[PDB]
Amino acid sequence: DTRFHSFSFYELKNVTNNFDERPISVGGNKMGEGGFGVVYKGYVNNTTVAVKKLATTEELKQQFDQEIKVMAKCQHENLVELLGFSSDGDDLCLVYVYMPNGSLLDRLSCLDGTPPLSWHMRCKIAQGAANGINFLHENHHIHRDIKSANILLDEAFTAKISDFGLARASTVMTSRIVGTTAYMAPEALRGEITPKSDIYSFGVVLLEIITGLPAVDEHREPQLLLDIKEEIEDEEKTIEDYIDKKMNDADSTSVEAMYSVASQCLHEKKNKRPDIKKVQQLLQEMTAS
Ligand SMILES: CCOc1cc2c(OC[C@@H]3CCC(=O)N3)nccc2cc1C(N)=O
Repeated sequence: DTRFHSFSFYELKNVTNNFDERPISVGGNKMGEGGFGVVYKGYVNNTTVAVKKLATTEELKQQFDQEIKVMAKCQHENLVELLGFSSDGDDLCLVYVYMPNGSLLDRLSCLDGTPPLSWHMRCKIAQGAANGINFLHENHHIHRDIKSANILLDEAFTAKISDFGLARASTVMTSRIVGTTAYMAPEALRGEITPKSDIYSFGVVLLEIITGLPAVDEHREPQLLLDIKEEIEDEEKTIEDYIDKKMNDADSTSVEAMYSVASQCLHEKKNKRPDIKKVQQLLQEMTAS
């Protein structure tokens, strides 16, 4: 039950060059975007920070309040840290600790020319992300939007789960189905709210880590990355056919171990998926010696 810092809107406007929406690569401040806001690089009290400016108005305000509420309760090595918020001015802002290496989605795509992540780094990221989800499930929270754009990477490439605006603290049904289609479990697409859906979404993240492919590509066959599990099961392809070629240190044994965890997470029947504790254990055994 943390109490956060309150920033002035105009200070956040000032330190992000008036919310300069141009990419940082061309002299602007924009680091990224979500369906509910834009992320800007800023500089407050000599510290580099990230400012998310939120863009119905009622639903957006509830997600702003939910992010603050969930962050006040959940604090862990593998969850991004909220520093403060702003609500006095024009737009709602959320301020976080700066993640120099951006999102796992952007690092897997090598966006802006960044070097590809090694298999060694990918194993640490998968372990860290599972540890963060474990902390959330232990604290009775369902994330509801696990995806590589919501796994940030700090100065040491430590995984930091982000975006708690849709998180639910507690199988139960909702009339407002939310999440990212390409990562959603079948029961989540139907309105069910359960931590088993976070496990399924984490399985799609593990396939992105192994393959370097985005969860959805309308110009690819199959369009949805989760469909490769069936191609591999029906022996039409092997996990070796899909391994990211942008690595030089992957070994078949540990890649097959990560794939086995992903396959288990992606069981269509929610009760047949492992829980997050089992996923953590399997990912630890993957690198043990
Ligand atoms: C806003 C919390 O922190 C961040 C977000 C970032 C980002 O976000 C994409 C989507 C939308 C919002 C979300 O959580 N994921 N892409 C790239 C770099 C980011 C850096 C940071 C950072 N430096 O803290």
